[PDB]
Amino acid sequence: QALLRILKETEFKKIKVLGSGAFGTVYKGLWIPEGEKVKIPVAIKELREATSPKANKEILDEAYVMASVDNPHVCRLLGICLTSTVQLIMQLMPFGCLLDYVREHKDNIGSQYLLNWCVQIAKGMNYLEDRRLVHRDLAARNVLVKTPQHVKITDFGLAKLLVPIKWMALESILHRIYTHQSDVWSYGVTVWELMTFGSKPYDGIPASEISSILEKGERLPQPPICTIDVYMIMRKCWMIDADSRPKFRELIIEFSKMARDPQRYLVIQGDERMHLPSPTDSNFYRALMDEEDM
Amino acid sequence: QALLRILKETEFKKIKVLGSGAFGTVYKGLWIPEGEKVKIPVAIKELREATSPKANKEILDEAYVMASVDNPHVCRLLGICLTSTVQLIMQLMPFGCLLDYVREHKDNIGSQYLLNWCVQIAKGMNYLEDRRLVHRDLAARNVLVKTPQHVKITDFGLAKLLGAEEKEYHAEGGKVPIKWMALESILHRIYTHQSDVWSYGVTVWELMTFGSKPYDGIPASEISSILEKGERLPQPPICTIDVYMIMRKCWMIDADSRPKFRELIIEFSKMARDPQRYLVIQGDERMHLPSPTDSNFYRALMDEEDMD
Ligand SMILES: OCCCc1nc(-c2ccc(F)cc2)c(-c2ccnc3[nH]c(-c4ccccc4)cc23)[nH]1
Ligand SMILES: OCCCc1nc(-c2ccc(F)cc2)c(-c2ccnc3[nH]c(-c4ccccc4)cc23)[nH]1
Ligand SMILES: [Cl-]
Ligand SMILES: [Cl-]
Repeated sequence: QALLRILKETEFKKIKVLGSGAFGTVYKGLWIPEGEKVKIPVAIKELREATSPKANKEILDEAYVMASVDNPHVCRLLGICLTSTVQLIMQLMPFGCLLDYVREHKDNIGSQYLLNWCVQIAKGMNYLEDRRLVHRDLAARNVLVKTPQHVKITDFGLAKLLVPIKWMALESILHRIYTHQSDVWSYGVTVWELMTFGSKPYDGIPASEISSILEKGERLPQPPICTIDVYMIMRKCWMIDADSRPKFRELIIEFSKMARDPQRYLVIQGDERMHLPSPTDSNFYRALMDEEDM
Repeated sequence: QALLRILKETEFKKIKVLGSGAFGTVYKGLWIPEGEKVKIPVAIKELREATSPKANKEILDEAYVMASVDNPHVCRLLGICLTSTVQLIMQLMPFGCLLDYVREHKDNIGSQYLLNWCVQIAKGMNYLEDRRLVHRDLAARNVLVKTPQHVKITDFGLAKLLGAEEKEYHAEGGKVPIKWMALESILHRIYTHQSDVWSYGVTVWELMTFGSKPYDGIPASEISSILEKGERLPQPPICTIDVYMIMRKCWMIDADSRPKFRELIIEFSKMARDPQRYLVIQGDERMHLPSPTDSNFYRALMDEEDMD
């Protein structure tokens, strides 16, 4: 209601493109509150095709739901601007998306980070589940890095507004059936994405042939750094019987346990030389760019 | 201890001058975290020459205190660079200081904001008093706008850090804020919470006059004489007598009869609920506070911290 601000083209400007796709283009932007002389960095996602007035109201309705997600591991939609292209505005996450982060910091990301990112991502998903929301498009590309210690799931509602075949539960490929437990399936691909430092899933497989290899019992290979304990949890996220997959509350518990003995569950060369931020460095991050409570 | 990050010149850079005061120059800078790529905007303050140098440890000793202040209405020092100069790092506030803000928005700021800014400043000072700390240099210039709805007191502890004696107690531009100082503080270099309440008085008067220069036309060196003779800042035109009497009580010679910040909070909070009864601003009825939509937006974008 008062969670979504309707903006006007006149009061903000796009500065530089950040990322592309098809559905929308992402820009870094500047918000200029009227009557003021300050320029506030924002993230702007402008969507592909123009919409009629009645489509706009279906979008605006959904925007409100997006604007109500209040959890330190899910991005909240802050605002919206509607013309022929519609623009989504939210806080600017300067570190970008977590897929790219792990690829660029491939080998030199410690085990505490990886397992802690698994906790945060599950905590955010479990929040959506508690509110009976279903994401439909969890993947490493859809997790944003606020600070290296603080990641947020993004793009809730965008997939539900308008195909990521290699992240989808089997039931969703064959029957377009989306649930909380189908979200658990993609969560497991996402973890797999992190543990391989952003390898592409089913590399060497047509997207058209994924449902058959899944029916024949094929799953994504164990990552070299993952112990069997972690790989079994991923493998449990990909079971055919959706209801046998773990629930997010359990994944938070399980990964949290592992985050407490990180070098027992992930084997990374040089892990001992990669430590987690001190109390000092982490107060500094929070005071500067990450003041929200957790 | 861990509240104060110690930086090296390698991991941050000054990119733009934001303004110069008697204690030094503020730059917008960039922190570059180790092994990362991103550039994080920050505020950097390079301090001027400090009278009676206290090595580095005594400096760090005060920096840690400045790093300890944890309140929605006082700026915490985040880190420091000790080298050929002393460089303070804190969170960037793009709106800048409240003295510049009320001037550039003179006659377009309603009573709601003015009275709310005074509540927040007194809450800031009340916290310092509660922590047994004295600011020594409260002024409109030393209040930053985080958002128009949210102000914070800055430069805590820089007066005690740099000190600055000599003729600056007679000049009008130096480290000593004569025209904000309590008479006891001008005469005997005495600083308490109650002299802080004198500067609060003057701070509020700058707010209510939309940025006027206090005792304008009177030389700083002459201030302690006119105060001894009963002269005080005059009633701002938008102030009912209720408000002016609070200002004038802040400026009584007997520090013990001045009000205490905790009372200031309650009295300015009471006036904020009926703001047009206490400030007479023309067009006030058409100057409103922000909507919940607007504040939620500011909060989620720029201002995620606690705050009443
Ligand atoms: O990733 C999902 C689809 C792409 C995307 N869509 C969005 C999105 C934006 C506004 C909104 F209202 C809803 C969704 C983002 C995005 C969001 C916030 N901060 C951000 N920084 C960078 C960033 C920083 C540095 C280098 C490269 C990218 C992106 C982003 N990316
Ligand atoms: O008495 C002097 C008060 C000056 C001051 N000192 C500081 C200060 C900085 C670092 C530190 F460690 C301690 C104090 C600031 C300041 C702080 C944060 N953001 C800021 N933006 C602008 C700003 C923005 C736009 C246009 C003009 C000014 C200032 C500022 N201003
Ligand atoms: Cl896209
Ligand atoms: Cl200064």
